[PDB]
Amino acid sequence: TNFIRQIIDEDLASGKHTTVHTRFPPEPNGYLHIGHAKSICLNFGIAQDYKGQCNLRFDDTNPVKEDIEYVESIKNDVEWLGFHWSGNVRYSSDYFDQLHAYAIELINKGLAYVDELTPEQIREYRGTLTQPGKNSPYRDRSVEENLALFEKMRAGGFEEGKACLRAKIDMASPFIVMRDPVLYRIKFAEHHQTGNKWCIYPMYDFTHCISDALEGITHSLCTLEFQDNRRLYDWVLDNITIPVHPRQYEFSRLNLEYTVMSKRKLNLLVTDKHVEGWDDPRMPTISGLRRRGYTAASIREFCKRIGVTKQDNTIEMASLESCIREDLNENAPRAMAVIDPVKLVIENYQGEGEMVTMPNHPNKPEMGSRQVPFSGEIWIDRADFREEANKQYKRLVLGKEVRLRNAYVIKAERVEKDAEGNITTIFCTYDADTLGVIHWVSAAHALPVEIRLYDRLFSVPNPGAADDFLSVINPESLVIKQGFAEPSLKDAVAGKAFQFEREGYFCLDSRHSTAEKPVFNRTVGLRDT
RNA sequence: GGGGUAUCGCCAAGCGGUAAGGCACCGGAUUCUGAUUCCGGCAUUCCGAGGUUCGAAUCCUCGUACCCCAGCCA
Ligand SMILES: NC(=O)CC[C@H](N)C(=O)NS(=O)(=O)OC[C@H]1O[C@@H](n2cnc3c(N)ncnc32)[C@H](O)[C@@H]1O
Repeated sequence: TNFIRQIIDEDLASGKHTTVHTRFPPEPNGYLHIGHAKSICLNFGIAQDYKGQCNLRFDDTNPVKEDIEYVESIKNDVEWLGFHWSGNVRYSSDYFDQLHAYAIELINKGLAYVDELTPEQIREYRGTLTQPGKNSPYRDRSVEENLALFEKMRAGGFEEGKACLRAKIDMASPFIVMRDPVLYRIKFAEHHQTGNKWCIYPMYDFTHCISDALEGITHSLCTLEFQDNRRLYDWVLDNITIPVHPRQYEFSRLNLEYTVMSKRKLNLLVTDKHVEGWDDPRMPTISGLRRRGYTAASIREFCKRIGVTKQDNTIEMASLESCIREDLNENAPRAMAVIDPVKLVIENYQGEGEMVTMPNHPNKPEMGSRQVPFSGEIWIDRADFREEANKQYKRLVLGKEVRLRNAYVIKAERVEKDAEGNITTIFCTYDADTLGVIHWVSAAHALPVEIRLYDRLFSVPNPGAADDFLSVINPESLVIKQGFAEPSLKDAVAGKAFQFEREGYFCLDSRHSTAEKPVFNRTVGLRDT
């Protein structure tokens, strides 16, 4: 339960409503991010819990900013998250003829007029945060004049910016939004839904409330920056002949540490090619998190955990990581893979190889076991072997022995370095029957795997606050390593995450993994202290 | 100027009856993943200062910090 649900409950109780109807109204001007998922879980989540409906409306009132590629990705992400919308996908465009008629009503009611104030002039007349604005010299045109002018506008008789339809409210209002807000503006641009049928388009504030009313929304849930806007929202509905009046409620938006959360900034990363694309695994986008290896479930849990309030907030990366770790820890089958390989040949080994038993999950034997090949020539992580120090160091020491995961106990006795001093191979000896722990991969039965290690996209906790957020990008956000994995991963498919032993959770796809060279994204490493 | 928010490192319950929970952090027990699990600990005070009441994070007063609004964007 949260404050929004309490209002809903109170309404149901008081009999103000008998059903709940919400909506998720994104603008198709970019892809969705973890922030939009908060909105998605709030709106769709509420609807299904109260046995109600929730629409997926595309607020497409600004053609020049929107694109068809975006509507498709938004639809994909919502479905991927596991939510279904009521009826067909709605579009603000669907109400264009309707909005137009309503504007005409306002005009006949003397509550809207066509303004000739240039785009610069309108601001000059608008006033400031401390000084009231002033009435336009065109504000008193007759109803007939405005009617003609609006049609002139619609008919495309005016050039872009040469005129606009504004609401006649109060230029001396403390709410800057109520100072004769523009209802319509001229844009001779093709619309992705209505083609070139329109040259004038409705503004967000005029559109949004009427869209909600027509769809019969009971609770329009948006973020805090629209609190001022509610005044206009209510003004519009209170001044037109519309049978319902949905109520707007605002909750604080999500902010994630080390990443930016605005389509504007995210779009810049894509446009400047600083990331592969919107779906890049470093991106805080849904598709990006998806390609990164995050489960829709883990994301819904995150939204559940972060809550819904009116307090500004910035969630730490550790919270999101905990969610995906919880899920994957419980479901992802374990395996063997080496990021920094160094050959470790057991000189004590006779033959070509054998096959050992390994649980698909150590704490869950019901998940089964597999048969992984063992040999005299294996691969191990360079971070596992050390000729020196600390009693705490549980891994392979130059004078000690270490248990190989689900296998025998080796014991390094001789190492082989090179000209720069780098070790090429570690000669060891295995115990006949012995079945610190370390993972490994048989050199003979080894699958050439490309491993991509991701990290925080930005060097600072609040990159959005940087003067040039781009200059603070982490150069090590992506570190492509080449390693070896057990032959099992040969049959690994994109979509499933395997937990590489002692390294983290990984998954195929990467948008690069082929048949010869499989690419694996590190969804997230394991907890290490 | 108007609109909002102040509770642990980060989130968040709380709605006159005596500070939940999560993430995180500090200990101890297990583990063939330094993982998992696992028991034990972690705000005598809620932005500050007065006031009210038997009792206040909750009510009252004055202050303070931060966030949003001057697109023909959403
Ligand atoms: N009344 C409204 O919600 C405005 C609708 C507008 N088309 C709009 O905001 N479009 S949008 O594409 O920008 O986003 C759609 C929804 O997502 C919410 N949102 C956007 N960023 C968010 C964030 N960081 N955290 C939480 N919610 C966030 C918007 O409020 C909107 O409901």
